Amino acid sequence: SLKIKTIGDRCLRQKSEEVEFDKKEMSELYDQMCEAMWASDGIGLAAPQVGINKRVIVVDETTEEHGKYAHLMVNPKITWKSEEKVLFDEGCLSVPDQNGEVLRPKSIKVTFQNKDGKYKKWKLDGLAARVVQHEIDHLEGILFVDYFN
Ligand SMILES: CCCCC[C@H](CC(=O)NO)C(=O)N[C@H](C(=O)N1CCC[C@H]1CO)C(C)C
Ligand SMILES: [Cl-]
Ligand SMILES: [Zn+2]
Repeated sequence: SLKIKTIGDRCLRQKSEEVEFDKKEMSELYDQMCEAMWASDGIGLAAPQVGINKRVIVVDETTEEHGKYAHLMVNPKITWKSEEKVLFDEGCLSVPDQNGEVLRPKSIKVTFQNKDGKYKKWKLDGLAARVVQHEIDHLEGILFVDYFN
C-alpha cells in the first residue's frame, strides 16, 4: 500500500512529470491514493507524497448524502486565479505537527483528466479551490511551510 513521505524526503522537492493517461494505471493509483488519504484523515493527496513523481492528485468530496467520494485529477493545470485572496489554516500529511495560515486565491479554474480520462475544466471556490492549490504546489516541489520565512 502507499506510504506517505514526509519533509526530508527529496521526492517531495522533485517536480512531477506530466502523465500520458492510462485508464487501468490510473484506476489502481486512484484506489491506493484514496486509501492513503482517508486512512490519515486527509482531504487531498498528491502522487509525489507517496513517492510517485507524476502529476496526479485526489481531492475528497465526501458527503452525508453520497458517502465517501474523491475526484481524480490527472495533469491538473490552473488557467485562472481570482484576484481576491483568502487566508486559511493548513496542515499537510507530509509535514508532521506543523500548521499555518496561508494566503491563496479564493477561486480558480483548473483543467484535468478525470477518472474516466475525460478532459474537464472546472471553476472551483472555497475548500475545493484551496485543496487543489495545495496539491498542485506538491507537483511543483512546494510545501506549505515554504510560505513562512
Ligand atoms: C487545506 C489545504 C490542505 C489540505 C490537504 C491536506 C492533505 C495533504 O497534505 N495533501 O497534500 C489535509 O488534508 N490537511 C488537513 C487540513 O489542513 N485540514 C482538513 C480540514 C481543513 C484543514 C484545516 O484548516 C489536516 C488536518 C490533515
Ligand atoms: Cl467550501
Ligand atoms: Zn500536503
